[PDB]
Amino acid sequence: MNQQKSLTLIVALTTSYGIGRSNSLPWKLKKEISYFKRVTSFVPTFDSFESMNVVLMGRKTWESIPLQFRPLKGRINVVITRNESLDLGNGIHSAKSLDHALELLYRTYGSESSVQINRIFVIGGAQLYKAAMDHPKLDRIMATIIYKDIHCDVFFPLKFRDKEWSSVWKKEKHSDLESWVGTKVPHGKINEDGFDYEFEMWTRDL
Ligand SMILES: NC(=O)c1ccc[n+]([C@@H]2O[C@H](COP(=O)([O-])OP(=O)(O)OC[C@H]3O[C@@H](n4cnc5c(N)ncnc54)[C@H](OP(=O)(O)O)[C@@H]3O)[C@@H](O)[C@H]2O)c1
Ligand SMILES: COc1ccc(OC)c(CN(C)c2ccc3nc(N)nc(N)c3c2)c1
Repeated sequence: MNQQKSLTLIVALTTSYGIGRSNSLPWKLKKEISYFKRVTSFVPTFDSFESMNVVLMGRKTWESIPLQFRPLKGRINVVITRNESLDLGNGIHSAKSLDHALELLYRTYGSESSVQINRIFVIGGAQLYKAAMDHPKLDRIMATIIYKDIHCDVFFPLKFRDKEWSSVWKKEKHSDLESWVGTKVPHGKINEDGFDYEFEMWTRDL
């Protein structure tokens, strides 16, 4: 048991690929947070009482969510840490690597589980993003592009939107995005508190 399912990466980044500053988000986008919640939470109604999505995150990203928004609700949370000394959590799983987390979910949630897994999402940070980028099951990127050069100190590891990667990663039609996400999403740019941003979906053939 290891991988059958595809992986989906979800990120909010500037046109310079900046993803963060001083172990937090250098922007306050309340509607950007609501899209995240929605995307990472959505499960088809037919499958809504048995299934759930999984959110995989690096230990620094875990330390970043307000104590108040931990764990992410209605989703299975898995923290990747080598230094799993003692991860505190009443059913928050810890796994030492990306593949180590996949076999743990595959083990902990099989046919004999009252809880089934729908979608698997990598939600950050930079180091976990580097590992997912290299994983042979990663085929989709949900990106939020922020059209401002906001000073950042952590960058997204692969320039997926750049010409060097244009035969690999392709941006999908907005109707393709809303269908995957199962709901309707804002087309065009969104301005909220001085930042212009937009929602995109990139995919690659495995
Ligand atoms: N803009 C966005 O969408 C977005 C999304 C998420 C996060 N962020 C930001 O990204 C920054 C955090 O990024 P980061 O790179 O510093 O942290 P990160 O990936 O969240 O955390 C790194 C820690 O996670 C574990 N880890 C991650 N990848 C691992 C692997 N392949 N194998 C084993 N352990 C692994 C290790 O834990 P131990 O060292 O405990 O082993 C490593 O020190 C923060 O500024 C956060 O705000 C932005
Ligand atoms: C209540 O939840 C949070 C509140 C504050 C916060 O910041 C410090 C975070 C950090 N965090 C996981 C976050 C936020 C926005 C995101 N947007 C997109 N597109 N992709 C992500 N992987 C993402 C991740 C989470």
